[PDB]
Amino acid sequence: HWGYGKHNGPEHWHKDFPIAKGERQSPVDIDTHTAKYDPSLKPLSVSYDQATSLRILNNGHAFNVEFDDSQDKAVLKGGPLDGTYRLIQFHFHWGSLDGQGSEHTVDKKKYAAELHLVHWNTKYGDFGKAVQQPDGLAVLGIFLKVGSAKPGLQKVVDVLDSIKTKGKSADFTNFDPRGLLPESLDYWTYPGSLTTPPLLECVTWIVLKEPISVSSEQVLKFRKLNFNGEGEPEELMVDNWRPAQPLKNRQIKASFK
Ligand SMILES: Oc1cccc(O)c1
Ligand SMILES: Oc1cccc(O)c1
Ligand SMILES: Oc1cccc(O)c1
Ligand SMILES: Oc1cccc(O)c1
Ligand SMILES: [Zn+2]
Repeated sequence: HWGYGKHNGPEHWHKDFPIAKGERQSPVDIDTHTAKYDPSLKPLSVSYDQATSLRILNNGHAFNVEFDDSQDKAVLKGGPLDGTYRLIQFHFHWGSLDGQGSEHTVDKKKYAAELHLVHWNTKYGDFGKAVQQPDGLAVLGIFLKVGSAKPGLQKVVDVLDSIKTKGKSADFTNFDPRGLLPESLDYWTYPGSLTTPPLLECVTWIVLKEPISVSSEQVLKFRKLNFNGEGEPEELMVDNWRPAQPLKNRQIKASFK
């Protein structure tokens, strides 16, 4: 099935998912000099105080921390968004090496990893109806660089050895995603897509300018996970990032002067 290898990676996905070559695919390179400040952007609001995490899952292409989204609890609003978007899961993409791993790039610079906090537009009732809409989803993307440890990531790192292989899950209650944010909420935003199959064009992307720092040791624990299931040949879960796609007829907007 699809993956990140030579034989089933990003350059192959268009054969099962023709929208891979569509008009608003993600990720993209963010050219910081051509992005334009947009005074029409409203203040961004990340409201994660009542977030209810449930579980952490290795799905064979990343690990997802999943949330109870059956009520307004952890939401994103403001900035480019109309209405309220509810947090359902987050996950990361990372490299085999510190020099690559992110999906978005900034003036062609690749970060060591990228966090995606996925939210759906509550006008559409649930996530599955939201992914049928061009404004169904909003993803907060956050770059990771290797330097000082991020304390609010350590509870994630310490449970990874319990979900080493595809299809494994563990309880992951009482996790506070506010510990994964940087200080500043300055961001770039543009319309795009899922970066994994089915690559649907539903997404308002909001990519924070300030990266978080994680330690070498934290990111090395991500690279011990496996793409395969238990009892199949071991393939390390590394380089699970899609490269930058053509910008096409889009402009990237900046929240900051
Ligand atoms: O916006 C630009 C224009 C020319 C070279 C480049 O790296 C970026
Ligand atoms: O693990 C999950 C839970 C919810 C939505 C999704 O895309 C993945
Ligand atoms: O965390 C989740 C995962 C799947 C569906 C859902 O509504 C929430
Ligand atoms: O599950 C998702 C949802 C939206 C964008 C993305 O890259 C992944
Ligand atoms: Zn992602």
